[PDB]
Amino acid sequence: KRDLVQKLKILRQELSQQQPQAGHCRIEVSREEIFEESYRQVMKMRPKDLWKRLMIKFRGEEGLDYGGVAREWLYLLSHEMLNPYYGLFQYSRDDIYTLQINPDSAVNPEHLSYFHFVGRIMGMAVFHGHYIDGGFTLPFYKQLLGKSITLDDMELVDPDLHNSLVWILENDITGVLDHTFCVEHNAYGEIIQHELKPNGKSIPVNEENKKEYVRLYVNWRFLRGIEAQFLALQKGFNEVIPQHLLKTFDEKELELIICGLGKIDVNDWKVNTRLKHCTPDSNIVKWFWKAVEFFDEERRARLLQFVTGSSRVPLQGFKALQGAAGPRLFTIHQIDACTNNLPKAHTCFNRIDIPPYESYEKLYEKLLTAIEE
Ligand SMILES: CCOC(=O)c1c(C)[nH]c(C(=O)N(CC)Cc2ccc3c(c2)OCO3)c1C
Repeated sequence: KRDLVQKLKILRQELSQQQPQAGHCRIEVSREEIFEESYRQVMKMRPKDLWKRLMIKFRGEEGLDYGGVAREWLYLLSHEMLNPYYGLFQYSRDDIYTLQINPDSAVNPEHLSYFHFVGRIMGMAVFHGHYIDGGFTLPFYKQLLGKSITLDDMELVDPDLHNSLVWILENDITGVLDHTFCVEHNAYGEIIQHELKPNGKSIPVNEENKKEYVRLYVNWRFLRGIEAQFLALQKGFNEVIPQHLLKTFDEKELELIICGLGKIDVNDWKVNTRLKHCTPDSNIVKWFWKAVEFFDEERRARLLQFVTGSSRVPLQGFKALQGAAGPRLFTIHQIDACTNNLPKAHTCFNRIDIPPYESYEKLYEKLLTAIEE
């Protein structure tokens, strides 16, 4: 933990130097067209403009203070640009929670400029210390942060290919594997023969060159069909965050930064929760924590996402939980409502509204029904 905290202090220090002393990054956009209007304004700016202090205004709105409006625009846009509606990203069919690049994004001919823009925004979130659980896989984040893709990463991407490549590396393939440095794949009904390296079609894979074959294969498979999109996103990102500044961080550290604590702890959660219209020793609070304690990691993540908008636990735990404006502890609010209603969430204030359920079993079932699907 200490090593990571120190690297993050060094990173923040180096990034503050990149920020010009004078000038501002001025953005004026409507909330209703946040994506498109931010796209137009950010893409007219040079990379050096993106490092300047943010001066943001929402169209037709006065705003309380610039710092707060900048925090709100960056949070809202970073989440909005991930919406499948804009044609850049989509949820995996196999893994319903995983966000990935849409391989058919080219239906919008300007798609590359849009991915460049998203990269700039992800860079700007890093620059202003925002930790966003976008939903991408860890190897997606590692590629963006300049880390090499490993054969280990292929396990979940393509399990059969992973076993085959591990087999190539670990065993003598001579006279069993009959392959060359050319891979074939079916893209949109046509078989593409792709050479991993020059003259690939005429180079057989053998004991001497199999390590290079597996490395090139892993790189190609990982970005297959999304090469241009990923390159535009990386280019936008590297215009805000220099690659050299991240070389110090290892894979494990990157995982903790983007996804937060590896487990949702019910003890840390309950001692950092605010109570409204219920007391510490009440039945409703006792039954709520008894349900959360029974909940497994999956159910606790569903509960945290339901109440806060994210299943990411900050590295400092629940005492560091944040809402819309800034710091907002998780809140249990006992409401005066019909006990057949499900619990209601207000993700802005990390708050859950609970009717006065008559028994633990009733609270348990209603909470489970509310966090389903
Ligand atoms: C190595 C040190 O890393 C950092 O300092 C650091 C900070 C401050 N934030 C981030 C981070 O959260 N992401 C990385 C791009 C994820 C992310 C951001 C914006 C997004 C998004 C996902 O989905 C859409 O908008 C990192 C890694």
